[PDB]
Amino acid sequence: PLESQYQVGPLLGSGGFGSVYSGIRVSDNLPVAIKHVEKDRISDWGELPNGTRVPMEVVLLKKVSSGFSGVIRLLDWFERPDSFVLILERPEPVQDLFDFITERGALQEELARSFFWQVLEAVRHCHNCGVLHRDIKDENILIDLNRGELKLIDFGSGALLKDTVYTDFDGTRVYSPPEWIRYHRYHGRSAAVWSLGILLYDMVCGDIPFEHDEEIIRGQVFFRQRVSSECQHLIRWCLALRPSDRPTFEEIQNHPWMQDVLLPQETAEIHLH
Ligand SMILES: COc1ccc2c(c1)[nH]c(=O)c1sc3ccccc3c12
Repeated sequence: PLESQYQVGPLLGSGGFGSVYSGIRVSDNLPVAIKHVEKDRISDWGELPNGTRVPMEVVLLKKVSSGFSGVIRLLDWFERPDSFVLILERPEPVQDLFDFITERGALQEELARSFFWQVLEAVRHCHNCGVLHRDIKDENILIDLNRGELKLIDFGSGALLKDTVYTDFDGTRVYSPPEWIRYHRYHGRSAAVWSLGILLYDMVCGDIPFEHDEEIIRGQVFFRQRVSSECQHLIRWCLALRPSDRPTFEEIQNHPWMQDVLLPQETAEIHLH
């Protein structure tokens, strides 16, 4: 049982998704996180390669939890009467990027360069694993503060990766690409590039670039902060209106602004310790 094996601590979070508690694995005092989700409110189910019929979040988690990555891993899970319970990695100490930016404002370019890279590597990882995240934002990124290592969370909005069009999107409005606003159609990769464009803006500007639909389809970014002529390029390109004009992950990662990335410890040394 879940109540036997894991010492429940405080509650870290609540919402549309569910409820998430800090927790300790008794069997060796390993930090964990315990996410509970009512079956009642589960929007999108799936079946795992054992047959068993679980929520989609669980399948995806299994797929990406091969080897090491910047993806919060699944360690375990339990079904109950009216809920499923998920044991995830908990790093210690840890703060999510939405809090981090809210607290500390616009990030220095060197720091944003590290974090973005890290996110790109992680998203690449997911795509190799057949998984599309679909809600890529500050709130879904945790920063292990000692290692300076970014880790990806929440696959509630996620899906299997595919090359044909997508026609639902239970992720956030402001981060929604204009092809979805206008047509209720998009493709995973290109739209992922769109949300990464919004993410990079947030990092370097302290706030997201578009508040309303009209601004999004406008497709026009005013920098409120001093940003390098090079970063502005890469942001504007990720936020190109026609998706086919947006870069690929490779093109992002060879863009001049993404040169000389600090590694995670170095990043923490300078910017977090
Ligand atoms: C305030 O909203 C939160 C806050 C936190 C989480 C969260 C949502 N969703 C998660 O899947 C996880 S996993 C994890 C692991 C360690 C620490 C936090 C989390 C969260």
